[PDB]
Amino acid sequence: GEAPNQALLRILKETEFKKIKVLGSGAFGTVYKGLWIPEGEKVKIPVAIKEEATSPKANKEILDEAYVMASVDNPHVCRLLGICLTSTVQLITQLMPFGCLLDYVREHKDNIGSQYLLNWCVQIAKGMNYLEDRRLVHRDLAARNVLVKTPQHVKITDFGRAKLPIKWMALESILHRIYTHQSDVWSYGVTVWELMTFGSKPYDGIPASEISSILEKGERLPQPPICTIDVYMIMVKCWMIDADSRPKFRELIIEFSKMARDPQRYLVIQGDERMHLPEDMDDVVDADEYLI
Ligand SMILES: */C=C\C(=O)Nc1cccc(Nc2nc(Nc3ccc(N4CCN(C(C)=O)CC4)cc3OC)ncc2C(F)(F)F)c1
Repeated sequence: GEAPNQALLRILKETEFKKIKVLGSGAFGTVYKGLWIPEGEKVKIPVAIKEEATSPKANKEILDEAYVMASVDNPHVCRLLGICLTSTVQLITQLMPFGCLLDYVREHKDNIGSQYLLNWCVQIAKGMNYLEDRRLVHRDLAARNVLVKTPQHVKITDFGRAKLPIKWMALESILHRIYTHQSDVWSYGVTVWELMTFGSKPYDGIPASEISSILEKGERLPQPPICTIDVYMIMVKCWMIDADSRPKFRELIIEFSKMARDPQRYLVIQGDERMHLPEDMDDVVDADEYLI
């Protein structure tokens, strides 16, 4: 009983963009930094291009991600700019210059303040709440799949596995392949734990075959050193077995937004107050100001 998806899918000519560098590499496909110029529009857009050789099942994976990226518009979700129909189909999205958030809290852990951490949790809940409003389920929410546009502004990404990573899975998901927005709240909880530990690996050492039994006993990830019981309690609530008991993303916005209004009451970071995080570029425009 759903509404017609009238999102526009833009096909871009290979001539419209230049690849400047390789950002990330796999045999399946590689990600490039690059610039894109709409043909008649006199702008330059910093983009990231995802692309190697193609099994017939390979192209069906990238197109589902493009279908999902093209139907979302939210300040905290990565937006598709278009696709290019060269022999290996290219997905073209907005360049998130500071890279992936997991890598970012590791590289800068000694300059990351409680106000940023609480803002990222707010921005991520907003993204996920937008996804729940649009009746979507991520299935792979993790700090590795949140990208950093500025240090003030993160966006959720990786919709390849989206529908309508065992250490980020919900227990119901691990036992019975069940996936909900509430199962997404679980991985939200694990995602916040990664940030509060500056990128620590959850259940480090423990093999994934062991994860299902542990969680049944009642064990959970431990309270991060910087976390007041308020923040840690919210994580723990995301990890209830009864999924109706986990919080909704709209409540996580409210709660973490309440805490982002006085961040040092809720995260205790040594020296928290002192820390601060940052051709021709004349016709340059960020994707977020390029509207169609
Ligand atoms: C959590 C790991 C991860 O997702 N890493 C990653 C690596 C490559 C591409 C993407 N996807 C992506 N990336 C950007 N922006 C981006 C990522 C990484 C860098 N780095 C780190 C590594 N590096 C070298 C030389 O070793 C170069 C700098 C830089 C940038 O942007 C300048 N933007 C968008 C995506 C997207 F998700 F694919 F759209 C993720």
